[PDB]
Amino acid sequence: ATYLIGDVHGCYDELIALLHKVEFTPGKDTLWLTGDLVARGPGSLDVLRYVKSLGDSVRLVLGNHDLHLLAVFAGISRNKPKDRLTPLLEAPDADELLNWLRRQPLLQIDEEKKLVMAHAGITPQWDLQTAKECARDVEAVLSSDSYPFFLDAMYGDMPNNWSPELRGLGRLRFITNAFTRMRFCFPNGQLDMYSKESPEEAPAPLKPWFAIPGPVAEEYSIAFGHWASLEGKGTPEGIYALDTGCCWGGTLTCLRWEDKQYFVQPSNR
Ligand SMILES: Nc1nc(=O)c2ncn([C@@H]3O[C@H](COP(=O)(O)OP(=O)(O)OP(=O)(O)OP(=O)(O)O)[C@@H](O)[C@H]3O)c2[nH]1
Ligand SMILES: [Mn+2]
Ligand SMILES: [Mn+2]
Repeated sequence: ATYLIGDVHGCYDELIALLHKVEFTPGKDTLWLTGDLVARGPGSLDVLRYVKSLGDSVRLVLGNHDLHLLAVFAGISRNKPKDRLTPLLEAPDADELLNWLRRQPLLQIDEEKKLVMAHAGITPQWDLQTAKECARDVEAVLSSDSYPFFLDAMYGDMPNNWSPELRGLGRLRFITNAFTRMRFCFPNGQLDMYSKESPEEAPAPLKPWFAIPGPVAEEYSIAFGHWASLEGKGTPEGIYALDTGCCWGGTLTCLRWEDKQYFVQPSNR
């Protein structure tokens, strides 16, 4: 069976309880994870160890908090105490875990399931080939010996409009923001980098990225996490918002793909 789980954010106990509820069995089942495995919750180290141990039985995409952890690890950014990353950073296998994590994709595609996953979703300005190429570019820099330079360069909110003519730092920054930070779009699909509220509370003319018709969403289902204030609600058919805010005292949500059946684990906080 195929299980998809939203942002874990170090909530290892809830993740294990949820997978035990569905009797997740590596070798018979596959787990998709929307990213943001780490930070806020207490168990980022245990989560990383477990997900890495799954190997071919897990299909991950990186989120903004995974990238921030990599920035902290590489001395690019400062550790925030509230992220609760110090046990992971000081672990004896920290190097092994983080060198694995930085080699993971930003985008997962399964053609037989007609299913696409990325942390924040797929911007309506991309078709499938463009999204594939952008994922490959950013993954290439993240898995290279020089990834700290990219991590340093990724921070920023512009440009917010895709063009195939984008080059260098702006192209890479846009790719990263589209895959890991996107929530609202302008009518022309350009990214807004400030609003984090629910679609109902957003000011005009901002609308969810999935409310703008795009070539990928027209042909594929799209699963994503990231947008906790969405609360997994209000999406059109074929759009699956899996982040229900476990680390925030909400819930950890698991979707079984074969029957679109939902399983929910309450936050322990
Ligand atoms: N209105 C509202 N309703 C809710 O139900 C709810 N649940 C959480 N939040 C807030 O939403 C903010 C964004 O957190 P997030 O939605 O979990 O997304 P993250 O990727 O974890 O960080 P991120 O920093 O936000 O992500 P990017 O910077 O990459 O966009 C947090 O500061 C929470 O306090 C809520 N707010
Ligand atoms: Mn998150
Ligand atoms: Mn996120």
